[PDB]
Amino acid sequence: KCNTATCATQRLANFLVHSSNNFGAILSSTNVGSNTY
Repeated sequence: KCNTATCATQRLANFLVHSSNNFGAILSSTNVGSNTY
């Protein structure tokens, strides 16, 4: 794993590259057992 601006950004890029595993799967929060808390 990485957490630097040079790498986490790449991880970010992979989060939004297709997003097929994240795209309001995690971020929407309303869909994770309704937890926007």
